[PDB]
Amino acid sequence: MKLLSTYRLQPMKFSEIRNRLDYFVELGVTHLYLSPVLKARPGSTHGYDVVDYNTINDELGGEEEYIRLIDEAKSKGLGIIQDIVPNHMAVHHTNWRLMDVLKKGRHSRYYNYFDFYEEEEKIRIPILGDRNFKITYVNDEPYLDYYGNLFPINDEGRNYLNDIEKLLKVQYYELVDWRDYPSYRRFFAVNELIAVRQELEWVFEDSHSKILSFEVDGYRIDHIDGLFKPEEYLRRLKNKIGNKHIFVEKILSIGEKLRWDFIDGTTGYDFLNYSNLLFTDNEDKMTEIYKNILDIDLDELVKETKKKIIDTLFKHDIERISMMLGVNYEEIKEFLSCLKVYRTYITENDFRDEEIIRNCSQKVYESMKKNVTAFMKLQQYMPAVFAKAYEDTVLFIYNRLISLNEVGSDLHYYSISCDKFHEFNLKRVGTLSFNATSTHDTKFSEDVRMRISAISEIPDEWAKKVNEWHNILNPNIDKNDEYRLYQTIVGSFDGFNNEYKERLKAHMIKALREAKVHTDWVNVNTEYEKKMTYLIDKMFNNEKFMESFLEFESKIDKMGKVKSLSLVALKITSPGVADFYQGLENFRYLLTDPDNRRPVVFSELPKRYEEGLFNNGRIKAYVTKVLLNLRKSMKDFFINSEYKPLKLQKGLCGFMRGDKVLVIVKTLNRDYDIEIDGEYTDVITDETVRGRVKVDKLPLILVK
Repeated sequence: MKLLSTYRLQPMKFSEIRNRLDYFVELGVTHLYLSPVLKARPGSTHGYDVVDYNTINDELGGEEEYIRLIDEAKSKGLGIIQDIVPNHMAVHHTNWRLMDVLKKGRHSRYYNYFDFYEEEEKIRIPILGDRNFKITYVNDEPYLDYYGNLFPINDEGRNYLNDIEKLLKVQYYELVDWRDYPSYRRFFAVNELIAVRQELEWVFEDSHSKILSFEVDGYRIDHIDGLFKPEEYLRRLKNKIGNKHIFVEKILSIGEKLRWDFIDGTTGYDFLNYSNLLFTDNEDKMTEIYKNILDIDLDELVKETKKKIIDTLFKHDIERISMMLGVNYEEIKEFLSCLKVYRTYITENDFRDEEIIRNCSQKVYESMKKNVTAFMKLQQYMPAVFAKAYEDTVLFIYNRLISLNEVGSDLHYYSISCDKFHEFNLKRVGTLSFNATSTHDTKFSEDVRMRISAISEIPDEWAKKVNEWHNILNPNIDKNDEYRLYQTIVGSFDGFNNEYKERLKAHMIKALREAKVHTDWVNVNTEYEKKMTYLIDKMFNNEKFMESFLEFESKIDKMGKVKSLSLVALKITSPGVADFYQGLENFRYLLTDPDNRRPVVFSELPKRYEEGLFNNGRIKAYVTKVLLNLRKSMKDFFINSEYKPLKLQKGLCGFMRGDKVLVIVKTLNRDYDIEIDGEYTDVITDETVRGRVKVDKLPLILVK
């Protein structure tokens, strides 16, 4: 099927997806973007923790149900884009490849399959809080059982089942303190995920045999940046799959181009952030307000956070490579904190990135030329530094306007002009790269971000409400966390009820622990966390605050809905492939994983335009449906047609696609009238329009 739009599903039984196919057809999507489908750890909710590359997940219905879904989708005119996970597997006893290594050590065929630290005599596995061991059997074979975590026993160890300490001494692995370093490359700092050596061709072949055997339309590659040689992997993949699509999950910096021109693109955090930057207002006022809550230098914060992340999460991993490079740990740590991209892509015959490296350190550049392989190892940790320090710490501290605090965001950027957005789109004509606005990993859903950005349109009223609320509630949390909380409730508000109350508490504690200012995941400050949760309880029972909030929130909700509809219009009518996170056909207000993992629910889609659609909230589904179906009916027009910017006043953004489609959207909640040449049909309202057209609550998608 020809690719125009994707609908991302979190894990769902294949039979349940199959029975919803008519819905997806009606909505107008061309492709289902499925979560990983290979056998994972028991009851995995996400599928990123693979235990066997050879088997389709039985919990989801298994291989025959998968094939059935693929075939019935095809017959209904829908294709499949399949998420795959090459970088790592799960450390679990159902991972038979890994168990083979733990049982046989270096003599296992699979020792090279995983990225073990070869200088280590034994494979160190950080897990112990005590020495309380037992023996538990799996299919008649004895396992070392540490609180249900099972490890195999070699032939020598099996003579010592009644003497566990002696059994452990002769093992090829060593169980160590849970705070210690593992002797393998992980996914980021996740001890339970061990990295796979995709650079070895037999490992590529072995891990891709099953998943590539099915009649899907394309693939989405989890964490491409973890790979030793990502380009080579992508070339190997392209060679095996024929003409099927390849998309990568990869975070680009502003002005950074995807390194690999021979794949289809990324999952679209570039579009997410460029479009996000169109909806903010009043930088000066919002900056001034925040100066009085917390005045800090962003660059200093980022640099220091990166150094801290390296010391606390990756010290052994980086020390090892520093030793290989002949550069001291403190200098490599400093170099890593200097990088302004997720990673570089040096290979043994590609040194394009050497000036990026040199710019940060002359000595590091010199060490790279002398030890290319060692530096290529360093590259695999570069994204972990960036993600853990920036996405998972900095984004929870710098609270000027948290709609900007998103995966793929550079906090130096507060806004961009409509013209800068056009420059981005102009270069994208013909691309199949995704236009994303919400994902399973975004800090917020699109509709939350649109609400929070709407705050910046009325900053005087906002400042007034913030002060008023402070005086009503008398919070004993610090000013930055208070400002974070106010923005979060405004963005994510779903009624003063218990369900939402507990979601908000859960999220705020996560936000506090990520920021690591007053509390963290290792050492929980239960007292300070109680202050935050007590404040939220107080908010949901204090009558004055709720009345004040609901008056402000009624405004923000309306403003957010207008901005959201504009964003949807931009996503569908721009070059690129329109991506939808499950449920975002409707206004859906999601916070950070796990909040954004709540089950999708399906409703009947609206059948025609009615003025009441905006107020009852069904407008988003209608707009999504009509525009996706327009995209679909025009074949490849939205992919390949000319992109022609319009010159419009501030707060409006517009363009033509070819000579057929005129698009004008409001990024700000203000009154606008536009003059149009000749007659057009408004595809949302189904009205024939001419002359002066009002831009009210809806985007204008006008067809000639």
